Amino acid sequence: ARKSCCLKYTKRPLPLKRIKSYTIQSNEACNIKAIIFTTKKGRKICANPNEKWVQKAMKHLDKK
Repeated sequence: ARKSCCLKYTKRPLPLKRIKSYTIQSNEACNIKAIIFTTKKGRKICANPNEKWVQKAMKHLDKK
């Protein structure tokens, strides 16, 4: 239990309107690079940084 890293990415894209913020997982410290999204429910979601929706999300979440 307790994993600060993700080794998977979500197969289901999230709506940005439901995301509060993210965390940058480095491929340096973790096996892969997976941005950890956190929803308004505060749930942790591992998303693929390579995903175009994640680019939009990241830029929007990086704003605040």
